[PDB]
Amino acid sequence: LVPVYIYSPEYVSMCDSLAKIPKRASMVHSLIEAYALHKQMRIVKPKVASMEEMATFHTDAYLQHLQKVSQDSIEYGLGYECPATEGIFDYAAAIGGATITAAQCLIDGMCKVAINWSGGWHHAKKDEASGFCYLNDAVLGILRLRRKFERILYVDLDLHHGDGVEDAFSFTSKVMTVSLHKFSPGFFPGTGDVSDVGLGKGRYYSVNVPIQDGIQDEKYYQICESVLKEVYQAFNPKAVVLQLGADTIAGDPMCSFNMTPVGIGKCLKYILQWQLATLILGGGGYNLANTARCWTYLTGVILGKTLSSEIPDHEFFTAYGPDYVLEITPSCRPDRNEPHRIQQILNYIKGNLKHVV
Ligand SMILES: CN(C)c1ccc(C(=O)NCCCCCCC(=O)NO)cc1
Ligand SMILES: [K+]
Ligand SMILES: [K+]
Ligand SMILES: [Zn+2]
Repeated sequence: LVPVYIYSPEYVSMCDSLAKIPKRASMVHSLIEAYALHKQMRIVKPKVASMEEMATFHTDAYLQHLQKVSQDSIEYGLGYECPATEGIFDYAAAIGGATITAAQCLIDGMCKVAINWSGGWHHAKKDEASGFCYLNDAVLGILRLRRKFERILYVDLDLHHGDGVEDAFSFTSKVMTVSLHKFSPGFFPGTGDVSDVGLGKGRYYSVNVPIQDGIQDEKYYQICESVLKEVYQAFNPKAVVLQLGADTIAGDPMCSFNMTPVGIGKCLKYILQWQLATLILGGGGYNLANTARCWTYLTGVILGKTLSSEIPDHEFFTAYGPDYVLEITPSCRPDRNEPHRIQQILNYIKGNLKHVV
């Protein structure tokens, strides 16, 4: 009946090790700990993933080359946006096992919600790293939930299209991917238009909501609550894996959307009401303080509590300047979403789910 918090000091430093987001894991955890929220959660320790577990999705050829480089790289998407340097394999197996360990607790009824903020490594392909993703925990997690639940619902709210996890299941009707991501020519990963719905018997079991810059809480929530509505009808999920990349929150260097944790929180709330087993994953998020703010606040809405507007003193208190509060203010800039286009989409989707048996 109580939330599982996947954590272990050995795991958090493992994470901070990634150059792309140094010390983010600590800041996130630390801030949550400073809010004394880990005292209201079953702190479960993460279990590293075994080769036969990472193999349930990633090809052995990839997992080998990944194991070696960690020991021609361009072969498996390794190089620039995927630093083929130190021992990443370990790092990857840790996060993977973290999400699988989370998935497990969900089946063993050990909880109703399992959290692993260091996860949501959604761009990864079966045999190719991508967008700084070397392993796909989200997928490895859904595949594990498949042991019980016959129907999983994946909701990616990261700023980018969860292309990786969608391709993985783009052919089955057993799993449904729903991604709300900024979509525009020349913005990673490029895919994810609304016309994108899947292939074969997976046709219509993949949802994509292309959005534009400047979108803000109310507008965003109404689009999400809406889509999730039709989706909860048509698909009727058994479990839910939710990606919450905070690189949509005002102030992200990404500077695209204009959300604040509250807006995301309402979406989160709506989903937590279906009272289904839910696996919580993080994602993007490159304004460390803001991300920690977002996810701590979100851990709060998961625990039903309302957090103190003031930022408790902890190891990273200094990074919350200049105001030192938990609230994030939207930016004074245009919301380039035309209300008519949002509808053409909501429709196209509203009418595409129509086909779900
Ligand atoms: C030094 N600097 C400011 C940058 C260097 C590289 C990129 C990039 O590769 N961008 C394309 C891939 C972005 C992947 C983001 C991962 C994510 O949040 N996925 O959801 C961008 C900025
Ligand atoms: K699918
Ligand atoms: K998304
Ligand atoms: Zn992202």
